Amino acid sequence: MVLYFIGLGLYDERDITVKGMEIAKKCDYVFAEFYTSLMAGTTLGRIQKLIGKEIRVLSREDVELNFENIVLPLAKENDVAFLTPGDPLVATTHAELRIRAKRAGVESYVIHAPSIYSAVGITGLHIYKFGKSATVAYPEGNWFPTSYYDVIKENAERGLHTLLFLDIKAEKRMYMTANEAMELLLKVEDMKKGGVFTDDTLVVVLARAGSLNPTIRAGYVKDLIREDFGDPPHILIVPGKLHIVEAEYLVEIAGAPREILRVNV
Amino acid sequence: MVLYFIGLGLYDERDITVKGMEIAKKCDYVFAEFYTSLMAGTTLGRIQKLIGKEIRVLSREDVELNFENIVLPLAKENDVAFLTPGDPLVATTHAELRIRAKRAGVESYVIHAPSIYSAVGITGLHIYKFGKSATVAYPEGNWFPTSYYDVIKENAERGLHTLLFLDIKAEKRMYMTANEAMELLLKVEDMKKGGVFTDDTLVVVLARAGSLNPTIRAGYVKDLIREDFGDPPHILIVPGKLHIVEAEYLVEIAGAPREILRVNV
Ligand SMILES: Nc1ncnc2c1ncn2[C@@H]1O[C@H](CSCC[C@H](N)C(=O)O)[C@@H](O)[C@H]1O
Repeated sequence: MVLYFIGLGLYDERDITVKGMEIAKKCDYVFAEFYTSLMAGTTLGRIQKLIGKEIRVLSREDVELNFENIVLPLAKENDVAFLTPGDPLVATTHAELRIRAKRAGVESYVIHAPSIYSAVGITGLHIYKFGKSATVAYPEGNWFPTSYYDVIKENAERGLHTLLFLDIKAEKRMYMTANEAMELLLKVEDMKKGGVFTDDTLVVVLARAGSLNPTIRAGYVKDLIREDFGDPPHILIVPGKLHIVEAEYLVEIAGAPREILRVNV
Repeated sequence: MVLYFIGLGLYDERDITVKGMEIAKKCDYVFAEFYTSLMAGTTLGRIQKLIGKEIRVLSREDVELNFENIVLPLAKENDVAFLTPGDPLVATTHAELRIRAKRAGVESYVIHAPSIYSAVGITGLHIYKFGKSATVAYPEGNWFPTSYYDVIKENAERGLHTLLFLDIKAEKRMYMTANEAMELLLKVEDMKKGGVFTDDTLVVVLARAGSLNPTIRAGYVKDLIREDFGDPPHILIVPGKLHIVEAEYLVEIAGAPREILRVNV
């Protein structure tokens, strides 16, 4: 009669918390979703071996349309686990799955795990200075979305950092790179002429957060746009005016040019 | 030859990530600090038992003034770990310690852990809608901090949620409750009179995130200001304009007034 929402963390099968691992191990049934994101540093087989359980993967449709027909029935008389990359309920639509559980007379509990929202602290940027967050989406057909650009403008206008999630095609395992995102942003700048993102804009790139060897780079677009940040996933950040302490960390830890100590502080 | 910053998580010792546990288990020396936050569900003994190592707890002074004299010296000839609650680089100034490690010729790595910054997702509020964050600090003598009031104001004008970290005096064992935070906010409201925080302001309280049964409550200040949310730590949130799905969750899961379902578009 219990449903556990368990986060898998940032990168590999060891990014789950001990609490999450032990509880998933005691569950009769274990489901997981990999449509909101992926666990780039591991595989389903590796996650299965860690918790010692068979894992049934669920598609977006399985969850959004039939969660109550696939997961909740079993959770009525057994202990069930629902695994998701990152931290549970940070997805966006998953929170309402708890309401579904309620309607079904099922108890649900949340087992947290690291999320990129907090992991970006490794960039040396103060977490309290982050403003509204956004996602850079791939244009397609006649659709050219640009709202993420206005988000940067509004944040930077208030001296706030902007965390930009990059588009991902989970099912096809396709990731948008920090490079492509910068190209897209420059293209949007050229159309809106707001002076929000140019070759001179200072940006931070965080790749493979959760890994023991993530790529943390900071510098001006003109210099990073064609740099190789390694394998995905990549996270792009457009900082607001920096506190000297933030800048010194980007210089010392992220290889930022000394120039930022006088231009972006 | 290495220093590891390892987060212990939100509430108890099992909130550490498996990665963090495995690494800690093999370190020669393990240091820790328990002043940046409160882990209400465990003890030093249990953490020690989990990683099978003796842990030396440091004070804020030990860290801020003598980190390079107490910890770094040992990291030059051994594998050393530094443990902190939640995520080590979120709402703390520990990032700067990585610069000290560098200047001492010590390589450092960061192992993330569940953080309150992302755990707020359990309140049902969209995490991308959060704006600048702030801290509600205890007034000291004639000094009465009020900047957090302005943060709320700014976010609300943009319709963004505001995450308010609550103060903590570890050595004095003082942990600010959401009730005290609200009292302080009302006082600041009387002084500035900006109509930012009143008895009619909707608020969300999250207490002891990470435990299996955290306290999740939403409602008008007038009704929550005298409510018992249980033992600390507590965190206060002032939502901006709500999306219908956020309202439904607050009502269904956090016992908020049904009237908030009638949003003003
Ligand atoms: N489990 C928990 N539940 C509610 N609030 C919490 C919490 N853990 C931390 N906080 C909040 O955050 C403050 C400490 S700020 C340090 C936060 C830490 N690095 C992290 O990543 O979580 C506390 O005073 C409290 O207001």
